[PDB]
Amino acid sequence: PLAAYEVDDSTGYLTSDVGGPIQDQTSLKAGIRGPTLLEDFMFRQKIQHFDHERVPERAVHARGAGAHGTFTSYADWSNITAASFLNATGKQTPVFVRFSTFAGSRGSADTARDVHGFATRFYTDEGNFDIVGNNIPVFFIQDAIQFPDLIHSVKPRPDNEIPQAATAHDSAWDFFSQQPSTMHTLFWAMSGHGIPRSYRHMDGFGVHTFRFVKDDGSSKLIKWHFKSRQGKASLVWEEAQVLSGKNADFHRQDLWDAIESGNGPEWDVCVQIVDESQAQAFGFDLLDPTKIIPEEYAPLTKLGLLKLDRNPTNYFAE
Amino acid sequence: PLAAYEVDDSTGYLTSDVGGPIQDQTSLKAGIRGPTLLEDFMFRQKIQHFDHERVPERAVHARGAGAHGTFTSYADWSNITAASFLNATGKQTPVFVRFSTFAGSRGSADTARDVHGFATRFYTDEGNFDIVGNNIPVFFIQDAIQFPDLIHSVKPRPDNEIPQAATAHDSAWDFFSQQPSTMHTLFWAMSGHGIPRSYRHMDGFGVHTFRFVKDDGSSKLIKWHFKSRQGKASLVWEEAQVLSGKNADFHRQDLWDAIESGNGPEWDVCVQIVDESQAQAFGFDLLDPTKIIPEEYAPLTKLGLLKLDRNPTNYFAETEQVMFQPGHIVRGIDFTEDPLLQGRLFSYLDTQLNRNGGPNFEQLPINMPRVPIHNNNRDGAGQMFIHRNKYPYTPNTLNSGYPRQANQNAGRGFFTAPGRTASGALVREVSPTFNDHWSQPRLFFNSLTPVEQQFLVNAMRFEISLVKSEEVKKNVLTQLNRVSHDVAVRVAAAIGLGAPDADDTYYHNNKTAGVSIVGSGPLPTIKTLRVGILATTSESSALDQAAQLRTRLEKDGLVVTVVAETLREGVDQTYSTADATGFDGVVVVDGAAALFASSPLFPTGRPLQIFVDAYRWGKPVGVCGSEVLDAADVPEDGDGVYSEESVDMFVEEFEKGLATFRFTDRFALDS
Amino acid sequence: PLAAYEVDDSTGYLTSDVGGPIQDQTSLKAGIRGPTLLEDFMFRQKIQHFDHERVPERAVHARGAGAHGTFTSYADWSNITAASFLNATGKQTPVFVRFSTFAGSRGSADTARDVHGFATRFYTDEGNFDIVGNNIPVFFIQDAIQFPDLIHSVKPRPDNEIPQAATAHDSAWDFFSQQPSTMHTLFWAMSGHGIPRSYRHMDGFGVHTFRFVKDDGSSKLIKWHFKSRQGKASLVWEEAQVLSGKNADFHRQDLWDAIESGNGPEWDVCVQIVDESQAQAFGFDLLDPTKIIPEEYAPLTKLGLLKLDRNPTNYFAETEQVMFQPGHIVRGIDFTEDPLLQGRLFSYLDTQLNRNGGPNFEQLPINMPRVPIHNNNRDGAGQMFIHRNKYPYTPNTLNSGYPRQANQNAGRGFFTAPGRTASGALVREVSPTFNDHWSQPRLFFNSLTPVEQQFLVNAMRFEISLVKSEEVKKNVLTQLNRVSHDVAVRVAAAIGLGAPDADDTYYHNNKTAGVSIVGSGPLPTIKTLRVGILATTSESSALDQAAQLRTRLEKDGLVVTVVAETLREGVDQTYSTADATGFDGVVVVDGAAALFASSPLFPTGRPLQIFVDAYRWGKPVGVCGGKSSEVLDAADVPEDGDGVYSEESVDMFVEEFEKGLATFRFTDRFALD
Ligand code: HDD
Ligand code: HDD
Ligand code: HDD
Ligand SMILES: [Ca+2]
Ligand SMILES: [Ca+2]
Ligand SMILES: [Ca+2]
Ligand SMILES: [Ca+2]
Repeated sequence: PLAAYEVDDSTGYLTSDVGGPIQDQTSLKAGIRGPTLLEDFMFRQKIQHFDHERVPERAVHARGAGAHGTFTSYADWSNITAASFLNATGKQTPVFVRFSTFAGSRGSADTARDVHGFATRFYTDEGNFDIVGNNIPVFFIQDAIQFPDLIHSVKPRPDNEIPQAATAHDSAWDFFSQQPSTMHTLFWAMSGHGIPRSYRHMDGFGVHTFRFVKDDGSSKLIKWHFKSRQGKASLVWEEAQVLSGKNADFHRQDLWDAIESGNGPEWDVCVQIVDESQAQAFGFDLLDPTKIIPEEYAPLTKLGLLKLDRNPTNYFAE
Repeated sequence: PLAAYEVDDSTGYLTSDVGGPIQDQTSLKAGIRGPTLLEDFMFRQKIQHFDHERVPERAVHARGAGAHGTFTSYADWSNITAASFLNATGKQTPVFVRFSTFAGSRGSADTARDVHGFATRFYTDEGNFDIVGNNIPVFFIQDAIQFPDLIHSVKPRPDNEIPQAATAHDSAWDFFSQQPSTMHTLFWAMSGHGIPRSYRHMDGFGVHTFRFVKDDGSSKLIKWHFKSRQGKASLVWEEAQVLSGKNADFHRQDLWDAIESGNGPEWDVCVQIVDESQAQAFGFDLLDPTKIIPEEYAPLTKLGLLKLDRNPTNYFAETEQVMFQPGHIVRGIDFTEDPLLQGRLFSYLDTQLNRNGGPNFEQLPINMPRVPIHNNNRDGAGQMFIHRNKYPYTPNTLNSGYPRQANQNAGRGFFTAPGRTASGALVREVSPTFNDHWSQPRLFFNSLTPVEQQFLVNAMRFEISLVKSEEVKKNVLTQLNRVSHDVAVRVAAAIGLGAPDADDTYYHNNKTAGVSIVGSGPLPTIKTLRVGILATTSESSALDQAAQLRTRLEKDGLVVTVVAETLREGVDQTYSTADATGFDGVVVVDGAAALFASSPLFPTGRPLQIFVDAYRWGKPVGVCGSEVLDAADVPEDGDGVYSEESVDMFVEEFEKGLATFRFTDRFALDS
Repeated sequence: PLAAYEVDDSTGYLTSDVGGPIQDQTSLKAGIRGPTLLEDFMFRQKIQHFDHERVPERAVHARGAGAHGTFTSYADWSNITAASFLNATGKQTPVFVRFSTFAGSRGSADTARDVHGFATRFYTDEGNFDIVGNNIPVFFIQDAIQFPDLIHSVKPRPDNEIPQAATAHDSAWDFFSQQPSTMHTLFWAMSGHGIPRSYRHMDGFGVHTFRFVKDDGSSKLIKWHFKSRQGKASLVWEEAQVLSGKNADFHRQDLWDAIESGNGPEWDVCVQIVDESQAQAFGFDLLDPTKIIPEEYAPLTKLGLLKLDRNPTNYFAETEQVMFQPGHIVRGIDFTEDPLLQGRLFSYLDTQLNRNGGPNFEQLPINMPRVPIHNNNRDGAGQMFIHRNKYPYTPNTLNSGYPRQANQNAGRGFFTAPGRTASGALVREVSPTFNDHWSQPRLFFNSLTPVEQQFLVNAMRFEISLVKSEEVKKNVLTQLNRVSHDVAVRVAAAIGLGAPDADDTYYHNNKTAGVSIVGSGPLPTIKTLRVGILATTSESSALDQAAQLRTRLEKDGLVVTVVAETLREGVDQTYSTADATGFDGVVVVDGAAALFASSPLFPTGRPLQIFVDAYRWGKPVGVCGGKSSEVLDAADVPEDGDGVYSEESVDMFVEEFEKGLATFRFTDRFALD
């Protein structure tokens, strides 16, 4: 899929980045027990590269894992959207999905109690389309300007950076109790949805109401739901805690393994669709990201199938 | 110490970074249910800051914690070094220390099995001096150019980034078995030194040989040893694994708490001093960073006291941003031709460009010296100075020749030790003097106690059983067998391979003092150690028992946690949150016996699990007030098991057990 | 001012950045003729710093210069604005100003034909307030999203990066002719405003309509005008070209020198103030940044005095690192729905990440406010603060609800003008109120003097004749013709095409005051102006004459350069380094007549060339001593010419000459169509 960018090192002699053959195992020295020379460009190029390997971790969702796959549309959905990747029965579009926790830094445990990310890229024939979602269909806060307040409160206390990957401290609960919009997501995070059994055993939600827009300009309001075909399952807390120590990589390993064994996970990509005129028809505001539309009021339409079936080649690059 | 840079926000109205009062709770919208406006500068300034909060983590030692303190010189050391911070009895120099693991990213657990960093900055009156050390005195490799090979092999496999913070995978053991220089550090890491009980219960080492240089130009060779005054202690592996889940912040929390309670950790800062002529006199090469000098050949000299007694105010600003360099050297110290050291000097200057994003990293408060800076460095992103000198070149007349050159005879300049010399071809060759990779690993192993040796074998059994490649596993056995046949036999047994035939080239029976943990006697202090008292709210007698135990234990500086089903006055923690990993000793109060015989308030069996976990992990355990001990299957006649009606008799016994710290008779030995 | 951050190196021994004393003159080597060692940290720290000295130049206005100063309010302006720096008679606020060209990179010439920047920071007691203005009151385009298009077309062609600092190429005029909104600014840039005599002799404008907002919430619409107290003056093009070679630093030197000599430049900070209800009352839309309000409709109110009087200590730290934003706004001021202004607000915050390489650019000394900062911004690369508040989130109880929210009713908060409103579809559409691109360019042109109109026509003739594409040139003539048929005809004559037939839809005869340079009368002061006295060492009488003139002229605050073949006491520079571009007026002492009639000491004919150039460029020129005919005749300058002086009397000469310096340019020396 990214085959054109791949670099093969299964044969050949070591070179610099500019294709000059070199060695990289002993420094150049003035004598056999002597000081290392500044003119050793072999040493410096390799070590400079190493010194600069790291990049800033994501500001949130720093801990996560990804895979390639394919989306397949079940129908021509022109009746509800102009979107090209949905415009034909059987039409296939490559995807890349990253899953994650939320609070922890990039080496923290998969099985922390947290909100989880579920971010999907569709490389469509009319441009890249991302749905940047979570495993929980509502968010803590009602205005983006409050995002750093939330995140500051949930992340470790900033004098000592304790505790890692956890809401179980004064600041997070101070914020929750002072900012009551948080109640809905908090309840989700305190349920089993906070400790899913695997990325494969959770759903994905766009959270926000979006619009589907036809070529004639008419629009309808939608919510994205990615419904797991593996079922929904969770850990118990006292198991999660031990797991975080015994295998911090549990979720990424579970995903890697399922894909390698030919059991790549699948979701049904669904939307709830309602009219513009129903924005306040359900006893709340569809602009409010802390609310769900109960399925009794609006059923899921299944748009197509998302399957992940290919692991990355280089984790960092991809 | 950094007070000049502090910002107080305990009062006042919210402002922008340019002092304009604002709000930050609602976006500006076109109508009350409308879209957000581009002209909302309050939103964009706040969210832009947040968007850019993170900086790259350190390439290694990414997981760490720091503290401020003071170094105090014991003497005037002018007779061995010109170093100003060592030039008078009682002379004090502020320090900042960062401790760390090695392999893991930010957020990974403190109690991974790893090498640990112990990096110390002395803000001396003649410049910042850094000693960038580890808790293990030797390093894996013999040439800096191999560092990215070592690190790639030890860090997660790069297709899937698994596993985190662990050498327990094919690539690490492939490298170890192909690069036998790694044997000595590997044996250390597989010992209890890989899982210290805290930062405070480990030593620090400079690893390399450095030079002490006098004002008269003469030099001697030295090793730095920071010797803990809290004593040395370790976890056991099966405890550490659980701890990594239950509290990833265990070490940083232990350090923070010790300092906050007036129990700041101390080390004696020591050196071995030997003559230049003794570079090759001890059966190995002093330039070789995989070798120690046995203390039998060269005793330690105590130079002064290092104490940490002040926690940082902002972790990111101070701990995350502290940028250590072995290039931060002062007059009176010099480098050696250790090819590992040599290359570090390049690396630590370059790498801060990555972390800081620009060349003015030394201007961050935590990096600033405590004396005036006079040089012709200029410009660069993030330039914080306004330089008055508008002729920043040498030689000049238009600034009257300032700044003036400093050197051996002027301005207390740094100078390269003048006796130093180089001779021969310009070579990319390894000295044959480096070629013995096995003797000292065997020396180390020999110096551990029988049960210590078992722990090390068992760590290797654990890790090597997880290596998938049969050929790698065989290659590992080949190397271990060159250190010790018996080690190779015992680890081979766990992995269903045959050990190769004994190969006695490097076998011997010698021992060296000071490397064993379990052999180093009882801890010299038990202050800060954690006692969990397991009690119940269902009996008032239980709480009285716990309260009375608390009073007597806290007198002696122990941190006491009373556990019960629910919180109330006198109870610190619920059974739901309690774990044996959180305690150094565990006491059950007689009155709570029924609990150890179901509840919606904690997981089934939790109270007895704590007690049983603690026992099996080697901790002092007891009942104060045989019923409990039976249910636990813990023998009343066990060393480190206590059973007393009287609180005073119990405590007096139990505190002896806390000093012993681990009862190693509880662990099975091979054959 | 920024004294707290200053570093003194007038004494002491060289140290590293961490205070360890070192040397920095010889590398550490393995032997006296051997290789350099990696362990040489003295080498590496010094060279690393050097390697990383440079930062990205500004995306536009890369070429500029700055100074510190003070603003003094003339009144309590509470009646029109809540702004604290304007709230009392005599209230003083420190300022920093950077002036600039527009298109050129760093190291391009000050005296390119260009728009010029005039960016002012007020370090107010209620936060930093920036007015990021230009010397031309209108801009090329009507929507911020078009900025990169404008800038791409005006900057050098991207295959070979030619030409530098010039709109004189195809791509620029392709854009101008296809985007007629550009006409107004174009006409300005093609006038003398495109080549100002100095930063001190130009005005500053905010360009956009902004709002003044009172503490009661009512608002009015305003334009900022910074009016020079030095007078308005320009170079001529043929002079500016040579100057760009002889002294690329002319404007920055001019400004530096004026400040050092106690002649710091001043502006009256003014506004036009009109009602919200007049947004569309003046025959165009006040949201449209390509329009002026003619001052006949809305006169200037003088708010206070801006004076620049202190040069920077370190250019890079202060001038290069200053990071202006229109988003640096204070209570009492608000934005309008100017779609150009609207986008700027995003751009200036984002672009500082590129220049600074990180998010903490407001912590640079030149960027810091002069009041306490209280907020929950944290971390980021280059973080210079150590925050004590360990609960940086709102709402909190754990820091007792601090910091507190500031707004209209509490803590003197910024607030959006509450009368402000929006209505209608969410559209990517241009208001039809914006569609007249030609009438105001015509108004501007009408308001110039005849010779001034000729200068503008000639700048257009110069530039358009360098446009290679025939179709672009035709398209340019089309747009010019919609402003003025006469302009189209006259520019067309130079390039060998026909003008299109007159198209009178936007023609008119209206004029407006205060936009003309050559019409704005003699300069109000001649202090700082430069007089070159051409003398000779061959006659001791010539130097005596030069000395008498110097004394008389310096008394009146002129900067006097005595020029001769070689330096000595009394002579400031040699003919070799001297040029007419270096002077506002040129005097020959008649004792030096023989020079004007070969030397290894200067290029052939240099002395006469300086006098001839000065005359042809419109400057006051003269011969002092009584014998003028040999100099004047060699220069083909008529004794009876305006701005040509010939007196024996030193006193009489100076009195006359100084009136010529105030007149500044003698425009009778230029041919009209
Ligand atoms: C205004 C700030 C802010 C707000 C209100 C949101 N986040 Fe976000 N989110 C970010 C700021 C952002 C970010 C800081 O911009 C991140 C961090 C790394 C990145 O690329 O974007 C991001 C990361 C990001 C990731 C990781 C993507 C990946 O795997 O690389 C996911 C899945 C989400 N977020 C999901 C959401 C959901 C479902 C939201 C609520 C509906 C949400 N975020 C609110
Ligand atoms: C040529 C590469 C090189 C080699 C041979 C070494 N290291 Fe290193 N070390 C680095 C390159 C590196 C680095 C990548 O440059 C780091 C990462 C972040 C930094 O600031 O320096 C660093 C990090 C660093 C830290 C963390 C400092 C802190 O707390 O901020 C410690 C304690 C050490 N190392 C100690 C050692 C010891 C005792 C070594 C063997 C004697 C050693 N390193 C070999
Ligand atoms: C949306 C893009 C864009 C638009 C429409 C404008 N500019 Fe701008 N301007 C920038 C994009 C920007 C910038 C790229 O963001 C700069 C470059 C460096 C910086 O700090 O901001 C800038 C530089 C900047 C400077 C230099 C500031 C300094 O001295 O450091 C001045 C004086 C102006 N511009 C003035 C204006 C005027 C009076 C405008 C029309 C009314 C204008 N700009 C429109
Ligand atoms: Ca907290
Ligand atoms: Ca591996
Ligand atoms: Ca062109
Ligand atoms: Ca950068």
